[PDB]
Amino acid sequence: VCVRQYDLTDCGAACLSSIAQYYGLKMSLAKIREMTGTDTQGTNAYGLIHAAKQLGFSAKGVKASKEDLLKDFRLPAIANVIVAHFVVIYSIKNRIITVADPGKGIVRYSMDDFCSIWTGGLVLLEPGEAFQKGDYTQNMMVKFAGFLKPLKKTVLCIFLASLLYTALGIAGSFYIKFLFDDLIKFEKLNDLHIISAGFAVIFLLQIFLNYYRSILVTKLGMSIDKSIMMEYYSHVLKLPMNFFNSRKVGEIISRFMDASKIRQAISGATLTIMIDTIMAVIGGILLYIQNSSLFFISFIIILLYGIIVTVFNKPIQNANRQIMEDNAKLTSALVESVKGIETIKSFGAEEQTEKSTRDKIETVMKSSFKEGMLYINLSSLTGIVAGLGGIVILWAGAYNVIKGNMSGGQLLAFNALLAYFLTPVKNLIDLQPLIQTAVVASNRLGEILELATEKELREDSDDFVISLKGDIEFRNVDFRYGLRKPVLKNINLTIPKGKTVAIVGESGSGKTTLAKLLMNFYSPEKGDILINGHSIKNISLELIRKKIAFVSQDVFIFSGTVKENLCLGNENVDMDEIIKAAKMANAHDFIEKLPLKYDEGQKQRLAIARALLKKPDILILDEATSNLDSITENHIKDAIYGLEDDVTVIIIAHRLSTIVNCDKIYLLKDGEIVESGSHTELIALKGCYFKMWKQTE
Amino acid sequence: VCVRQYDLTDCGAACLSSIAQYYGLKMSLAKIREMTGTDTQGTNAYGLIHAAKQLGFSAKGVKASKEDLLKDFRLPAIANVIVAHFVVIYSIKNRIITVADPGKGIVRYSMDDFCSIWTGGLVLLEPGEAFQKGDYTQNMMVKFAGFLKPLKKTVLCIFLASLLYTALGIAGSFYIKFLFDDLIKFEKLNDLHIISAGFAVIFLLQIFLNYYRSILVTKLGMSIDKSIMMEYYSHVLKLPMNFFNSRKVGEIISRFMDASKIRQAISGATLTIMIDTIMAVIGGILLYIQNSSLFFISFIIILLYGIIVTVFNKPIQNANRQIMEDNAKLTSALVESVKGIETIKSFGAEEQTEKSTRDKIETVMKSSFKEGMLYINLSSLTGIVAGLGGIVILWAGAYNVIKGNMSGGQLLAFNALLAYFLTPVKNLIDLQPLIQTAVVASNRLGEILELATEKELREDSDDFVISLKGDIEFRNVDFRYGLRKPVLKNINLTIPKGKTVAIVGESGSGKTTLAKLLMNFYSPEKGDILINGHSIKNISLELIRKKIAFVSQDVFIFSGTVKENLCLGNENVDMDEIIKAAKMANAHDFIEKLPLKYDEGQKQRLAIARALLKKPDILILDEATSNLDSITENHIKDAIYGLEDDVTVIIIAHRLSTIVNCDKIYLLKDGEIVESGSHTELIALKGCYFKMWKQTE
Ligand SMILES: Nc1ncnc2c1ncn2[C@@H]1O[C@H](COP(=O)(O)OP(=O)(O)O)[C@@H](O)[C@H]1O
Ligand SMILES: Nc1ncnc2c1ncn2[C@@H]1O[C@H](COP(=O)(O)OP(=O)(O)O)[C@@H](O)[C@H]1O
Ligand SMILES: [Mg+2]
Ligand SMILES: [Mg+2]
Repeated sequence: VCVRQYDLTDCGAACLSSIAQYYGLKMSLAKIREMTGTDTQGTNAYGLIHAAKQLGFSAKGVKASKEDLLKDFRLPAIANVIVAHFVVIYSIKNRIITVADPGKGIVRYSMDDFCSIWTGGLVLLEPGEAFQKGDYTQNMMVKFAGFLKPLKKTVLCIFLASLLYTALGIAGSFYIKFLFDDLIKFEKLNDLHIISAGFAVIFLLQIFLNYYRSILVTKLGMSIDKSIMMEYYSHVLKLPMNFFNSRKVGEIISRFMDASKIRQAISGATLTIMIDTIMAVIGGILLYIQNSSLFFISFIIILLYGIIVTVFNKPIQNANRQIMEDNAKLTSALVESVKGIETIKSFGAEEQTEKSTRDKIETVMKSSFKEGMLYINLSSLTGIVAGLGGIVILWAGAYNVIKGNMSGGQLLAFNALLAYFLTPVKNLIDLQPLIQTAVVASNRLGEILELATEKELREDSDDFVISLKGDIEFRNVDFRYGLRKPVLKNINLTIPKGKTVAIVGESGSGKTTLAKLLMNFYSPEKGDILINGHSIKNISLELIRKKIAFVSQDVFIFSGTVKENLCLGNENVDMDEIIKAAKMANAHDFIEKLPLKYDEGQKQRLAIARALLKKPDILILDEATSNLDSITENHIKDAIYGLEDDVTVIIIAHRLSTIVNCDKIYLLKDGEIVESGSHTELIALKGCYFKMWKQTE
Repeated sequence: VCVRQYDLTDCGAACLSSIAQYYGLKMSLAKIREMTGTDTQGTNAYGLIHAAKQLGFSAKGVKASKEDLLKDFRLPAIANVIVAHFVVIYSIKNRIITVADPGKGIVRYSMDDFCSIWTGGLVLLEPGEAFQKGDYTQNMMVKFAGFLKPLKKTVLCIFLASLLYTALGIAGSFYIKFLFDDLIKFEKLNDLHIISAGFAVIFLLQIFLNYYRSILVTKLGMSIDKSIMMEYYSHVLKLPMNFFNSRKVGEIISRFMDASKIRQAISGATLTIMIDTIMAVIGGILLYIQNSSLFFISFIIILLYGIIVTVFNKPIQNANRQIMEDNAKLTSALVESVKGIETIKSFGAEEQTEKSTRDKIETVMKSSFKEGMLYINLSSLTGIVAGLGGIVILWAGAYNVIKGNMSGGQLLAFNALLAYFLTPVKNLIDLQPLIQTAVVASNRLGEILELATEKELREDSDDFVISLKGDIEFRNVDFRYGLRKPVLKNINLTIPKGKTVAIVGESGSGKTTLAKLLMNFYSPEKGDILINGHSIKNISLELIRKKIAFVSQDVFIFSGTVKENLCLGNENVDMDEIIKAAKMANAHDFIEKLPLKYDEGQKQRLAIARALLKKPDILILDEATSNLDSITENHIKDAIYGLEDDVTVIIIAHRLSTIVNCDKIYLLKDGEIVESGSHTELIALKGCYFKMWKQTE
């Protein structure tokens, strides 16, 4: 078993899923990727072992060389290679090895190239006692096909239109039979004109029916695609924060074209399967009515066509993958050569780059020629089959007319019905490329939809609490981004109400993450956060996001009106508080100076303006005031100092001299606090804080 | 004139070129884009007026109002607009205006909407006395077709194959005529078998010829594509430095897809025009031999098909452009929403973003349904034409058979030849959305090809200058990045030969820019650079880059072997030189530790190792020792202090305390040196240097 990887960072998750499927436990790849703690850089070593231990495998890690591979080990094992890429071995045969990488699939390698590419790192697994076999996944194609239930009247008006269109086409095919058998032979003119007019009318009706059906199909496809995309986006916006920072932007954006492929499947394949099977049944019945031998020839033709189509469909996909890889490599080389043009030019080495790029463009050409050869061979074989079958059908029809089994224009009518019967069947046959990528996209999109949401991850919510008014107590708290190095170790503190507090430290100390946990982004793996005697996990999640304002060092303004920006989370406000906050946060003058009306420093002041407009109980500013001018600095200082309604205010800063006038100062050096107290006490109490104060002046 | 913009940042150049073409002066768009001084941020009014004045126009800039638009003045003018875009107005008629924008084309606007979008800035253009007209452009389709001149045996080996394929198909299309006219009527069996076998053999020969022709066509296309892309890349890697920093990477990479489109034009259109012309001439002659009225009916059918194809081809292109724009807007919205999820989650506004995304998705769906309706109308009209024409042809053939003008199977033979004649003409008609998208791509790719490179812009080389050792003189020099504000104003320096020099200053002063001018990158418009008594512009450019080493503020390392990255310029280097270069800048221990032996701090030390491997006359390094620790700092400092062979060394730093022991220290404060001298001499003379030293300690 070799499960194809969906992205470029889930190689280890794919390998672990393959091992689990081999051992009889099939589960969603998204759940495994979340369990391995995979980040944008991938799971280095520890994620696979931890996830296997959680799943019941007796995981272990060992560094082995070519000598260890000779003796023995368990057949399912993950081997680290350097081509964020892991490869799983399966067996050791006579001087050959087999590997099923997510990138390519089940392939075979020799020992020498293996040790050339396989890094000594090795992971061994073995199922434990708690390894109950099961199938913890759902057929996603059925789930997305369930979207057709509301659209059960547009589908019906499409099936009936298809039935009537095919009936009209079959009825109109017999024009050539009526021409030669009765009209031409007996020299009828008025009947000729009447019958020709009738068949023209039939064809016009056919065209109008096709127009109606195409309009309905387009509308249904658009509706289904929009529904799937909106569902995916609405579920994405609800996912926890550990889902976003562990994935790239493109990793989340690709699911829109995945949904487009899903629509291409459901709108097209589901309808055309029934349409083509019923039309093919009608066509085969009619062909058998006309003549049995010619129908058998047609059946042989279509069987050969299908066999050839699939047989050449597989390597065409392989060659397309190869040419895509080569084109990606060439584009990367071009990017590297263009974005570093300065050093290339200031060496006289332009001639070398031309040869280096030619050696890759030639590789791209030689990899495209393989796909061209496959396409040419497939087209030649299909053309041979179709043309020779048509010629043989004409031959057999002529022979049968000679023997008087049929009569003249019956052969031409059979040719028309042959086209009308072979086109639907070949359209049904050449659907495997569409349905395969459709299933791939459906699984890829439905993996995310099974992820737990923020609201349901909460254990419970309190009712009688209305505000976060209470001392902020921090017991022994531990936090680590995924399975990486720890950041929070033994941080213990107490923030009183209504008193401004400044936390100061250097870059990388773990202050922004502390603010993150302060407002329920991520969770502390150890300890608890107490507010007014109540834990942060036992209160309403939406309440925390409503009574806590947060302004970071990377603030931004969305591409929209300023009124929306200042009321991003609030929908019912009046302009009085908006104007007050604009004056309060030193932003009304900026907007008035700006053209029009209320319809990096500017972005920052807008950020504190909206944060204060939120009117919270806790107001957090991490690296915000340092990007303003001195006049704005002191204005913001005295403005945030004179805040009513007993609002707790926290400023995290990297410059000591910027903020001086708080009641209590916290300092964090290496994932922990060393000193805590007022600036007057901090100067008297000799410590690291005094050293940084001296070095900063 | 509304010539399309080939880049997203060259709108102003496009309007200027449109004005010039409307006034009778046509020239390449790349020449105007480099002439206007267009940058990555786009052009402004000053660039437009400067370029127009240099071209001979009496350009001017003025700010107008709504009432000014009502007044009569020079109608052809460029009007600024913020969506910062540029649109040229052509006429202001009675309560209506006419404009032409490169983004869309030529459109009309209303006074209210224009005044809402049009910025007050306005540029007026008028030809001067010396405005001799000209056409400084080449028909670049012919130049790219000239790539077929050496490959003329393959073309002659494809035309003959096409002729033989045509003859075989035409001969084999008479099988149905032979069946019904004589064979079926007279009840011949052995003759039937023989004739059918002969026609099957003819068809097999046709298939083999098609296979051979396809192979040849694929090979020809691959060769043409490779040659064109190689020529374009080799020309690009020679252009001056101002070309790369005035463009985006994608704006230089998309030319490869442009070359692919060019190949699709040359390989497909040029061959198929002749092939289908001969095929259609023969088919039409044969049809006229069979019957005249049916041939006229076929001609009318193909005329209707062509008319419909063009008439619906234009708005299909318009709708495709609109839907592409809507998709770009939607994906930008998704990216900006998903890369700023922190504030969205900590504001409670998950629902609002869903509403905005759904609105944009609905807009995209509507813009896609427009094109769907266009396609459906085109397909329905084409199907009506084809089917009704086939029915009419059958009707007319039956009537002719009744009237004794033709006979039976001749009508079926006419149908076969009718297909064989209509398919080529209806495939040549479908060539319209190939030539347009090929000519635009050819112009876009080939405007670059005529840009003058570094070598031709050089004034004159020298013969007796072999070494750059000597005094470096910087007379009063001016330097502006294109047409922006000046940076280099009055920098006059004297660097003694073989003496280490340190240059210090603030960020954005122009230290790296000065280093760039030193290596002949760009050119000072006023002033000169003197090397040991000789101007820099009088030396061969290959000599300067071969004798000056650069260590930039951000060295990049191209993927590959470290031996190749150290021998980037010279391909003939011994091992011991590499060893001593690695030992020259603390590189041997790091490289020997890596896998095998020789195949940010590490990369930058690698860059310095390469720099001393260049064994130059002048060695310039900026921000080269900052990332290394104090041990490596002092080691490299003592290593570079005691250099031999009279090597001039310039070290540019922003930290004053990093470098102390250079002979002379230069300070860059604001486009001017405030003092020059040794460390001890400059501190005694109170000034800027002492102030910054005291403020940094
Ligand atoms: N998305 C992430 N993935 C992995 N590690 C992270 C991520 N974000 C932050 N970290 C790590 O956690 C630490 C958090 O420190 P931070 O709070 O940013 O310090 P400061 O507040 O002084 O900037 C950083 O040192 C960083 O290495
Ligand atoms: N590649 C470039 N293209 C155009 N302008 C530039 C470029 N690099 C720098 N500049 C401009 O030149 C000025 C001087 O920058 P400089 O002192 O060279 O920066 P640094 O020393 O950090 O390289 C800057 O204000 C900047 O706007
Ligand atoms: Mg931070
Ligand atoms: Mg610099």
